Amino acid sequence: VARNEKQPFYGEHQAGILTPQQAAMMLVAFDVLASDKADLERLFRLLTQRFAFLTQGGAAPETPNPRLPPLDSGILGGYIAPDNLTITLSVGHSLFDERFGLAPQMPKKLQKMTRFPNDSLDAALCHGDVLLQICANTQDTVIHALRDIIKHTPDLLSVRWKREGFISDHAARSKGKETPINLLGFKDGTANPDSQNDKLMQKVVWVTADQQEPAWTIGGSYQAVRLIQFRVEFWDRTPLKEQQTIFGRDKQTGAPLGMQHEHDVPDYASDPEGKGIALDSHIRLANPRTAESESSLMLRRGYSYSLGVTNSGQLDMGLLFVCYQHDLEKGFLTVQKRLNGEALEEYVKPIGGGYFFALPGVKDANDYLGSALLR
Amino acid sequence: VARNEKQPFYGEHQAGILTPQQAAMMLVAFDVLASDKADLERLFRLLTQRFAFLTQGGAAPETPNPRLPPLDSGILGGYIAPDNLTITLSVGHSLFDERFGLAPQMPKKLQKMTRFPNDSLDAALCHGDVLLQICANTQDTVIHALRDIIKHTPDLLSVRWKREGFISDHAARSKGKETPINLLGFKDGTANPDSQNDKLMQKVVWVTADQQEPAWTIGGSYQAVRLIQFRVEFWDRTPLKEQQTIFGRDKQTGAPLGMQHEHDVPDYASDPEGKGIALDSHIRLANPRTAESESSLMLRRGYSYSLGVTNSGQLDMGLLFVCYQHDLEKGFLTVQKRLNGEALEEYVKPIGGGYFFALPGVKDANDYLGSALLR
Ligand code: HEM
Ligand code: HEM
Repeated sequence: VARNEKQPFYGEHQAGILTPQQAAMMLVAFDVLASDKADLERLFRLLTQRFAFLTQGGAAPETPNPRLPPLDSGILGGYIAPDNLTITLSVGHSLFDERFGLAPQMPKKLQKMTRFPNDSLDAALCHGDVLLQICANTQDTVIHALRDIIKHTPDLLSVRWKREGFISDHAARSKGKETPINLLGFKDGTANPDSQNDKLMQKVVWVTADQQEPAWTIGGSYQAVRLIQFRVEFWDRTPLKEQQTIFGRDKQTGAPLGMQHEHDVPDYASDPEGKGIALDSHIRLANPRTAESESSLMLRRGYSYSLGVTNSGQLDMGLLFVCYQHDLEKGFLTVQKRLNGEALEEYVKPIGGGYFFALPGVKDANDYLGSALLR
Repeated sequence: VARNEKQPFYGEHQAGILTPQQAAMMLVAFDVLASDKADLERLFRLLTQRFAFLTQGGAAPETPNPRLPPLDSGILGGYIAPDNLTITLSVGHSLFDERFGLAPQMPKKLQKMTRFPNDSLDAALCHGDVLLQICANTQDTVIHALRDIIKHTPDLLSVRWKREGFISDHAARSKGKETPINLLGFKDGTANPDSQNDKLMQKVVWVTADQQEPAWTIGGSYQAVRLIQFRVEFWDRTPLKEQQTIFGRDKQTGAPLGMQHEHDVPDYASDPEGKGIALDSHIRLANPRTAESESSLMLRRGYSYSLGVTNSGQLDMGLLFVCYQHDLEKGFLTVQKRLNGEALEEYVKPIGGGYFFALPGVKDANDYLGSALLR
């Protein structure tokens, strides 16, 4: 039964990273209003409490005294089903400024996101002290979580930016067995590293003790977020041949061009002029598939978005790109540097997002998010 | 299983009016680019063809030569499942201007929406020559339909404004049996007239021969749409007693204040002074429940929406209000007139929408949307 699905909240790592993608999600960044490290700890403790309750489900908080605001928004009714909810907390570069004495604690590669050559960043949609990635089976559960978090933090958190996204229900319900199709009509996720292989994930996604990082970071992950708008109508009137040449993949099957099966692996060595798969194609640049490029593997966990219209009255739709990696410089920064100038660029418009560090897991009810960071 | 569900497209009435609410929907208004009535008829025939196909589902059309833009967006894959899709077409006041010589044919009560006292109308989110209400089990189906429609009308339609909405998955699944909860946390739909009652619908919703209307409108219905933004955070810190006094209903049970069941009928006659349910409460203003006021009954079919963050840092969430009635003046205009200045206004803010006339049904494949209107 879908509404009763739960992902464990406690663990060595946060959920929402390796977790198979649920159908609905939200990215919401906040300014932190805490004035002391003390206030910050109270906030982190409070958040852990709210996330623990929401993700595992229970009866909605009641309001015995009606002269008070309702203790729950009510939008789910009387029972708060877990509905496969995960909440992942990450912290931005700006949390490590003067306010809370955490500067010495900053992850070695964490930085403020700065624009790439194809960027049109909107200042209202960038950065933040903290980001929550909130995913569940249904949008109702995600919004209810947000409203709960907000009601509990008037003194501590102020919403900075928010965007909601989705993947198809049936792809979500296959728990990774079927690749989601993005709003350009291409399968998106095919070449992701196996999130179930724990040794691969220890190398690819998680910060490990062997890295040159502050101790508290161990078991967390660097997180790059990009809000990317599509030129939908322009894309839809583009020849199929060109769409495929831009990506490097067959639209229908998802296979690398020239091959038969979605998950087949291209051989770039036997195609040095890119007659088969173009040298400026998205996948060839994202992953050159050389011995040296293997250090730039990442776990992508992106969602589609659809809003209203743009300022030109064209459809506002795109990608909430999210990726996790053991090292921000070796992962996202390296890959995007390779992607600069790719054929796709004229079709997409990065307008927002930022870089964050996803905290390590919370061990149990006596622990709280950020405990190692704050001590 | 849900993907395979179909709603009939052909009928005396259009689907999507009496149809039980699906989980996902979109309102999309267009400017019509047709220059002639001849072009107008070409568009209407074209739309009928796209709607007939999309609602019943089938193989996605293939692209015979990759030099051609894809014949389908591909966002659903190789098969276009019906997924309970309905598409309802309505025409705005502006369609009856000098372009197509339809002035003599205009429904007596059709008019350009003008602001009510509490409105902050955004010009870009108002009016339109035509409006499509596109509803389905899932958002992917709805977006796919839109892209298909757009693909086939480059010379004929321009998107004017668009908003997508939802009701909860489970309320949606009970197919009308359980009332959707809106984003203020109140059950929303309780007092709707019974859409399965044919004689009642003929009275309340459908235009009938007796009305002083052009013959073509028979079997159509006046449609009022309001895009309404909620001050969600402010609402959430408002005492529950106050939330309830504003509506006239118990938030938890949805019953009229002082009664037991959600669907109990208030006895206003026994409370002439409004000590139980306030005289200026939402429901009592909306429906005085006198035999006289029955001319103002309507069928509401509204959806929640959730977008981003306003420039003042508040969540942009609210209601896509849609209602159907035999007479726009007797229904919505009369009801909103009673509502003007209600206490709810301090929590809500109309910003867009419009008045339209939903056309009569299409009889079979030999008929087309708006055939009576265009003859
Ligand atoms: C701009 C909008 C984007 C779209 C529409 C898009 C779509 C796709 C598609 C269709 C694929 C092929 C299927 C797959 O292997 O998942 C792909 C692969 C990939 N993408 Fe993107 N992507 C976008 C942005 C990005 C960004 C910003 C990055 C990293 C900075 C990125 C990194 C990757 C990587 C590493 C692969 C796997 C390539 C391989 O190993 O063969 N993508 N993307
Ligand atoms: C502005 C945001 C609005 C919200 C949050 C809202 C919500 C509600 C709620 C919770 C109810 C009680 C349950 C029910 O019977 O459905 C209700 C009833 C009703 N509403 Fe509203 N509504 C809004 C706007 C409107 C507008 C603009 C109209 C028409 C102009 C309208 C017309 C009605 C009617 C006719 C009823 C049934 C009352 C009865 O028969 O007892 N509502 N609404």
